[PDB]
Amino acid sequence: MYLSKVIIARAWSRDLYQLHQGLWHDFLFHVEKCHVLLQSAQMPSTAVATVIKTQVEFQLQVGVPLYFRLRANPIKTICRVPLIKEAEQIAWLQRKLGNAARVEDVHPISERPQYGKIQTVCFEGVLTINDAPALIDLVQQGIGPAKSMGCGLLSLAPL
RNA sequence: AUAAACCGACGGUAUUGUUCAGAUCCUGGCUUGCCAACAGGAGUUCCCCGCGCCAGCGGGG
Repeated sequence: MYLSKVIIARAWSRDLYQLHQGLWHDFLFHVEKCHVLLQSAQMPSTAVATVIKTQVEFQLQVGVPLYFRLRANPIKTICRVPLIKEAEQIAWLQRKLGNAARVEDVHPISERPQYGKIQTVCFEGVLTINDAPALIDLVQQGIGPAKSMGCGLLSLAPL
């Protein structure tokens, strides 16, 4: 797996839809500022997508505390309507995390809407590793819908 | 097609050389920006799709 720092020329970075194409020329990305973090199965440089820096497969361990950040699209369905309640969001997060890890503490930041509409929510907090390999697959696959719209990328950090 | 008509005012040419504006000079004394305050409310998201008990859950844009 490859962890990267990618810059996508402002000309390209006009709308959300244009974003995944530039990096394509699946994988996972999260917008930092267009500044972007790129998690890819292959090593990532186009004139439309310059690469500042790029390879990692973590050892990890069981029962280990880690900081985490994740943009996601928590929604219901009766159209994919957003989950606005703080309780629903935190419950949503632990659910989709399954048995990979438990949510010790988390702050759900109801991000500003992006453009059909996409209501993103950034979950920040700390986890402890319950199922180590199941956590990796969750990272390498992403979490939630609108995964190509910057959502779904789970970032992890020690303490 | 008129005291009109036709119809040059023309030619040559350094304004030059010299020259401190200069000495003296606090802008200065006085002066709360101050009193009140949950960031909370609100599930619209327009598609394709897969699996349902039809309630709702997923993967691709």
